[PDB]
Amino acid sequence: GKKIDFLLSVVGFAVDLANVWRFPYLCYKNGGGAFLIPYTLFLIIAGMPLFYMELALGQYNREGAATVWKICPFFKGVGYAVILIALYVGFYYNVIIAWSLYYLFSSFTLNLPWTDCGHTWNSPNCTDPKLLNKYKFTPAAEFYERGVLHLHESSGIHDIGLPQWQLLLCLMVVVIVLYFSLWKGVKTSGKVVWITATLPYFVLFVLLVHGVTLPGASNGINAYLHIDFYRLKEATVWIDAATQIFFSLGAGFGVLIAFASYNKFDNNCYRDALLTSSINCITSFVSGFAIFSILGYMAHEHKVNIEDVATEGAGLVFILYPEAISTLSGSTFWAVVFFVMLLALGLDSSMGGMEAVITGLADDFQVLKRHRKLFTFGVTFSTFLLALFCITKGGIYVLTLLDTFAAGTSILFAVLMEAIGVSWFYGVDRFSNDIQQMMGFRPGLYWRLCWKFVSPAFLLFVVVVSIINFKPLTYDDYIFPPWANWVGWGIALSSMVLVPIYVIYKFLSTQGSLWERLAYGITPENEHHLVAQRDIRQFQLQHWLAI
Ligand SMILES: NC[C@H](O)c1ccc(O)c(O)c1
Ligand SMILES: NC[C@H](O)c1ccc(O)c(O)c1
Repeated sequence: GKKIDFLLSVVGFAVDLANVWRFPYLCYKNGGGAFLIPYTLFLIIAGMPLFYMELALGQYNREGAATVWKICPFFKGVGYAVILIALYVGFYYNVIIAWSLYYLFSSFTLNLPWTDCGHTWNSPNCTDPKLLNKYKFTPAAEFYERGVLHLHESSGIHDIGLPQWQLLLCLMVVVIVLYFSLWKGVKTSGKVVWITATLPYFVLFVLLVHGVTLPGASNGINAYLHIDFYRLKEATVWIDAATQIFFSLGAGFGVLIAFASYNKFDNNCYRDALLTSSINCITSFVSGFAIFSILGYMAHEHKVNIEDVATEGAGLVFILYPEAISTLSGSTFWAVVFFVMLLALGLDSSMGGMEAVITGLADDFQVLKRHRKLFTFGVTFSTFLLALFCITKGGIYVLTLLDTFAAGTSILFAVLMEAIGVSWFYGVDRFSNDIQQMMGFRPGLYWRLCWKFVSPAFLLFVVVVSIINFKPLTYDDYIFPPWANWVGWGIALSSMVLVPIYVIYKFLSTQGSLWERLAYGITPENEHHLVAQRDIRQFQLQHWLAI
């Protein structure tokens, strides 16, 4: 039992709503293995060292996302940026959980609505492969687009309309559950691991097995394992892989630091990082395999090429998995089980992110920490309002805008600044010394290189590419107006610009000379007395030339 609980916790650390929802459609969008290659490369190189470093920071410093930067005061802005990114991701994750809850509620029937046309939400163009000899006219696609989102009542992001009442109710229920599971403390979140630890793996395994034995799975798998290098030479796949890695691992949102703040001082962070990375890789590959097999079956069914079977945007899982479920025996049971699993994963992810935000904003201000209930209610209410903003008829457009812009370049810049700060300024040698004090062994040379040189360089390259090589936002066959792209870049800057603003604020807040001000702002807050002694490591070339 003791071993089982430990393994379950370790695996649950890894599996997320991202790995189940976001990875499928991202892998579909960039072809397939052309995405896995850069996905695994970035996973190792950036994700593993960064995951380990965030865990180590959170475990050693015993502070939230924002306050942990007492080691280097200037990067409290980076802390606030990651908090804001967590806020936005919370908005649209809650919206997606509302989708899943509605879909589960609708799944409680003997005749699943995603089996054939002929319902009140069915357009005259609906085509049923069974009732008769594009992708917007398939049964499940029609249901998802019309009977849930009601997208047929919006012309674009400029005519979003008014909130859908069913999704509004479901989002309200999800938000209420979140608040009631977050209003007491971190303890109540530790008893939900079991449901999210076994159901996702069982569902992935059963879906893999069933999909492999499908009429059209062979072509899907062949396309999945076929790699296009001309796509690898475009940097869009690289951008997507990097953002997906930092979304699936949880790094860069302040979740890891906030979680590790409550971990024991003798926990083994390196082992956790290794196991989580391996599990993430295996689960992502299995999800890609199953998804491509299922959509190859769909292509063989609808008589369309694999390149246009389903939408490339958010909701590919909600359009695809029901199709596979309809082919199973006793499809109602599998549908309810799978959507319960999705609900559990989404609730766990939202709980983690909201707890990260709450801890980060509470460790900074003691008065907020003394009123956790009211603070949780306020944050949850703001999240509910801004998610309601995304429940409108054309809510998919706002959701896509947020998904593309809240994360991505913003998270890449935040993680790059975290790495540069920690390693270069705080001393990689000092960080390894803290690791040794905590766990009992200094990290290997590979970890030190990854933290100091390899990861910051790759992240800088990705950020520069993302800024220069940027394409206008689109959703399938709809092209967003330019002002939508302007608003997206404004959202990205709203969290990317918190670093220089805080840097200058701290510079103009402290008193003293220019050199004294820089020393005061670089030195850890608990070693400020050394500033008057003119003994600063950062002003000696040896500190910079330490590997
Ligand atoms: N945008 C890529 C497109 O959806 C696609 C998916 C899978 C493929 O095998 C392919 O050739 C193209
Ligand atoms: N992978 C999801 C990530 O852990 C996350 C960050 C911020 C959030 O508000 C959230 O719901 C999830």
